[PDB]
Amino acid sequence: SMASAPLRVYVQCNPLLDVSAHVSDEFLVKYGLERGTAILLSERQKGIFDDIEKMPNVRYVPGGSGLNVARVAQWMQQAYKGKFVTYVGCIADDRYGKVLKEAAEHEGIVMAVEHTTKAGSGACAVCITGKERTLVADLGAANHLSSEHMRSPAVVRAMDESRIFYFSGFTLTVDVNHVLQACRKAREVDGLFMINLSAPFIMQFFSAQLGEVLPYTDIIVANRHEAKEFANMMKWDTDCVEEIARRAVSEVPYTGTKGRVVVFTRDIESTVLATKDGVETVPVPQLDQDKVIDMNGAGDAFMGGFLSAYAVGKDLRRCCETGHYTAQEVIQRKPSF
Ligand SMILES: c1ccc(Oc2ccc(-c3cc(N4CCOCC4)n[nH]3)cc2)cc1
Repeated sequence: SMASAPLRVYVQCNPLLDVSAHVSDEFLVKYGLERGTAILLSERQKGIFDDIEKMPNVRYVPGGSGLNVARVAQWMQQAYKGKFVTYVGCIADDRYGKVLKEAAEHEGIVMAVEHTTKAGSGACAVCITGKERTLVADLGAANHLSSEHMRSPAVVRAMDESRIFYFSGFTLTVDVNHVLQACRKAREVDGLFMINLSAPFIMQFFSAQLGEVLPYTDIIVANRHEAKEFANMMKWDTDCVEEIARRAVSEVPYTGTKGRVVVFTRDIESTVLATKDGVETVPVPQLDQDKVIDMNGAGDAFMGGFLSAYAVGKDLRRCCETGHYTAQEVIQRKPSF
């Protein structure tokens, strides 16, 4: 058998509360919103959060890339609630923060989150029109994650008791030293350090921060577009994703001991999986596009499923398939895999 409890997972990211509601076309027009696009909240969207809560159907689900990864991972290991994922981030002790913390803990995540007063809790207006979602994100409190919180006994212990470390690329936009504290911690606990490249702009605008974390990164996870901009960052003039993966194994600095893994998802095409033993492609199940609700956090759901599989000690291929299952399940919205 396996008879295995999952490894304690540490997740750090920018926590946002999805303020989610079906809205009229008039609502999008009112707020200058182009349908199906994700943008950061500007002066043009002033009042949207107060206005989306007028909708009788409005829902509040805890969100943000890394927090959704943590939620999906916990949703797979439901027998281990409070005993599996710890999430670190920065909220505010406002009403958006309470719902976020309280709805994430209830699902089984230990929320070792900071409470700042310098900004309100991070939130995302999820504007639904049929099966189309228009996103308006306000980073807020999430960006104010402090060295003080990372020193705090709660986070240090959370890290000390963890064996798997997942960081979204967005953590590098805040403060690299927070990430580098966990990088050192993964060395100490002999744990495993995983990044998600999260977005192309990370490799373009925050390349210095990424480069300081790469030697410590055991598993690099990205999609085709994130993978390609990585090659652009590295000066690898190629659009062959598998080639990029193999060079990310041996041509990107790695001082770790567990071994460098590179996972590149390719939406409709097979997931590239690379190690020091060569490149391998894991085909993604064929899907009907008239059954896709939205590709929102499909990469987050892949990463959530991939984690829960690694935490129970499944092999790398098995983890990619567990990622596929969860990704496509969340695409079409207890486990059955
Ligand atoms: C163009 C304009 C601004 C820019 O800076 C950014 C810097 C950071 C972010 C960002 C987004 C983000 N999240 C948090 C997790 O959910 C997904 C979105 N965390 N950090 C977004 C934009 C990059 C490119």
